[PDB]
Amino acid sequence: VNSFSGYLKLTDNVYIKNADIVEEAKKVKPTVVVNAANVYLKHGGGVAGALNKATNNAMQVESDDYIATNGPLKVGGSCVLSGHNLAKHCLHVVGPNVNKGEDIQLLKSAYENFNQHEVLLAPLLSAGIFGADPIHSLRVCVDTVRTNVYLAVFDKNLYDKLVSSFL
Ligand SMILES: O=C(O)Cc1noc2ccccc12
Repeated sequence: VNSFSGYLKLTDNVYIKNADIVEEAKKVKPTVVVNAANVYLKHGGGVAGALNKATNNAMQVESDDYIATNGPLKVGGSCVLSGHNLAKHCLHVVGPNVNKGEDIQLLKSAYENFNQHEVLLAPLLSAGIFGADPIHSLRVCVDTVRTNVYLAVFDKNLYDKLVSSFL
């Protein structure tokens, strides 16, 4: 038994809810929140801009130190940093950005990072401002992630569409 409430169960391990991921993290304080990061950890908008704003820019300060030491992530890769006031940890995961012409096949690699964590609160990777088809992102999530994932869909009509079209 964990602290997540109100989710629709899609599979043995994947759950979904229409939610603002910033408000859900603040309420639950999960072990792991996933950020929809870019390779530079520049948290300007979408999930990253919203998560970073909720940390009063502390996420960006920590991220800039990480990049100054390590250089950029890979598309499909991740790093674990502080969750600040939102979570114990933040798993910054880079899905491909369709708008940058990045290979959609890297979405599966991105979701494989979730398997290193028993339970996660997450967005649909490459959805929203990343430009991928969110229905595809949910299919890759279900077919890739084996650990327990609680998905936060920001858009209502998208949430209702994801549910109603789920195989
Ligand atoms: O609903 C999401 O979580 C991201 C998203 N994916 O696609 C959308 C379209 C409009 C607004 C938001 C979105």
